[PDB]
Amino acid sequence: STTYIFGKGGALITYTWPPNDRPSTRMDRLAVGFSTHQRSAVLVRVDSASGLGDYLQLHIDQGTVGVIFNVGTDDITIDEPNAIVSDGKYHVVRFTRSGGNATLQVDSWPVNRQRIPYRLGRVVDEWLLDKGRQLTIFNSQATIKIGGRDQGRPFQGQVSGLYYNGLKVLALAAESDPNVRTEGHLRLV
Ligand SMILES: *[C@@H]1O[C@H](CO[C@@H]2O[C@H](CO)[C@@H](O)[C@H](O)[C@@H]2O)[C@@H](O[C@@H]2O[C@H](CO)[C@@H](O)[C@H](O)[C@H]2NC(C)=O)[C@H](O)[C@H]1NC(C)=O
Ligand SMILES: [Ca+2]
Ligand SMILES: [Ca+2]
Repeated sequence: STTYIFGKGGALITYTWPPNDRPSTRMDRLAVGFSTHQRSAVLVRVDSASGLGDYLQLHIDQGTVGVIFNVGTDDITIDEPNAIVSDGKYHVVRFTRSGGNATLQVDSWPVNRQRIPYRLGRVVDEWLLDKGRQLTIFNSQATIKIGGRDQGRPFQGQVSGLYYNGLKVLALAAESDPNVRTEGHLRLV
C-alpha cells in the first residue's frame, strides 16, 4: 500500500487520462483508506471532459462520508450518516456505482466502555426504480483529483491505497507516472 500525507495548506494529486482514450462507464469502483480530523473535506473527484455535466465526488460533510455523483440527469447522493470518520483514525471506504444505483461501504475499528477495536462495517445501498433505462453512463472521464484543493475544500490527513477502476493512483504518483501530477503540501510514506 502507498500512503500520502496531505499537510496543512492543501495538496492535489491529479491523474489525467490521455484526451483520446477517456473511459465512459456504467460501473465505477472506488476504494480508499484514510485518516483525518476534519469534519469537512473533499477527498476524491472524478471529472468528465469539459462540456459534460458528469462527475463523481467522495467527501466528508459534518464528519460522515458521502458520495455525490451525476451521470447526466440529477445529482445522486449516497451518505453513510452512522459512521464518524473525523476522529483521526483509519477508515476504509468502498464505493461501487452502477448506473444511478450505488453501494457505499465504510469500515472502522471503534474503541467503544473501552473495548477491543473489532471492525465495524456499515454498508448503504441506493437504487433507482425508474421504468425503462435512464442515463447510466459516466462519460469521458478526464481527471481524478485527490485532495479536494480544486473544490476549495482541501483534505488534510493521510490517504492510503486509492483504487479507481483498476488504477492505483497513489502507487502511480509515487513512481512518477507521466499521467499523474502532484502539487502542494504532500509527502510520501
Ligand atoms: C438500478 O437498480 C434498479 C432496481 O434494482 C432492482 O430492485 C431492487 C431495489 O431494491 C434491488 O433490490 C435489486 O437489486 C433489483 O435489481 C434496476 O431496475 C431493474 O432493471 C431491470 C432491467 O432494466 C428490470 O428487468 C427490472 O424490472 C428493474 N427492477 C425494478 C424493480 O424496476 C436497474 O436496472 C438498475 N440500473 C442499473 C444501471 O444497473
Ligand atoms: Ca452521462
Ligand atoms: Ca430504470
